[PDB]
Amino acid sequence: AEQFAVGEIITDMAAAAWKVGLPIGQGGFGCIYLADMNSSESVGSDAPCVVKVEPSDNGPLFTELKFYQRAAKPEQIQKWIRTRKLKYLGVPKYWGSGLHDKNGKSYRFMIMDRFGSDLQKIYEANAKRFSRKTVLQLSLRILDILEYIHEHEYVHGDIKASNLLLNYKNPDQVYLVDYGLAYRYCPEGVHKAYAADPKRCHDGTIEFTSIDAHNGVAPSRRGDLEILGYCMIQWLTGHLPWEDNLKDPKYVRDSKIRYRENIASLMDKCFPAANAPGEIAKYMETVKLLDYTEKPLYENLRDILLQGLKAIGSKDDGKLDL
Ligand SMILES: C#CCN1C(=O)[C@@H](C)N(CCC(C)C)c2nc(Nc3cc(F)c(O)c(F)c3)ncc21
Repeated sequence: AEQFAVGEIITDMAAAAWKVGLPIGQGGFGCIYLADMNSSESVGSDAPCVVKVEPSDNGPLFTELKFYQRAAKPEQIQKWIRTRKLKYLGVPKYWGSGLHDKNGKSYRFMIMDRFGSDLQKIYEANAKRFSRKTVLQLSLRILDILEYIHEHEYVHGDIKASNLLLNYKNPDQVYLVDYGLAYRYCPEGVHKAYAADPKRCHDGTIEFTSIDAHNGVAPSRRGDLEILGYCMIQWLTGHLPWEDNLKDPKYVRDSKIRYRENIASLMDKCFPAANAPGEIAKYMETVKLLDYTEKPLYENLRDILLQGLKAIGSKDDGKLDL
């Protein structure tokens, strides 16, 4: 059911005018089309925006829109980039939203930045390996993103390569996308208790998700950091220990619990020899020390990863090396 007439002009709630182009990536990512500001030109394949459109009763698009309106306004993002002295911040820019009726059904739409490739495609094209340099540079920037969203009351719960996209015009800038299943863990500064939330039915991506999520509790900050830990190992080695049993969540949980209790055994399992990168172990030990409601020391985590860069004769020069 086509939601748009190709080339139509749509007006968001702030009265800004946009033009709709063709769907992205051969329709493999659902109802997301290229978009640009209204003009006499039609929308090309190098369009700088996309429009996401879903039925108005779609829960995830509403959640995602509230995240962007609350936490990702220009002033908030630019103020943070300035005050933290960052090169950039990988939270996608939200441009506008509205309601669109068609054929007697009601839809919601959101205009966002258009990106280049996801990291999963690049990872697979590299025979499922990223270099130590790449993984550390990706993870430093993801720590910047997580600190930002955490400080604005949200956790992501689903960090992975397919949710990490490159700036269309700059392959050294990575962005974390998909807030449809994001969770507001700290509304108005009050942390959610350590329990299930009936409103939330999402457990994340089984191979990467947190022990908290496996235990049926709502995601919190430590969980996001834990997810990133599992990603780092997957990216460095091509594997995780529990990957042959992902249809059995009890098995996945059991194995994560055991490897959290004995991080040296995780390093032995995942890396050759006594050839584990020490920063990965230290990262995981530091995350292990976090209580459910505890604020992470994000700078201490970044410093741990920076020691990895010094160990390989490099520095944080922002080069992803993809
Ligand atoms: C053309 C092109 C490249 N290209 C893709 O091949 C896939 C990987 N995707 C979909 C990812 C979704 C499924 C997360 C993209 N997405 C965007 N922009 C975007 C920004 C956001 F902030 C969103 O929330 C959002 F849905 C989409 N821009 C380019 C892409």
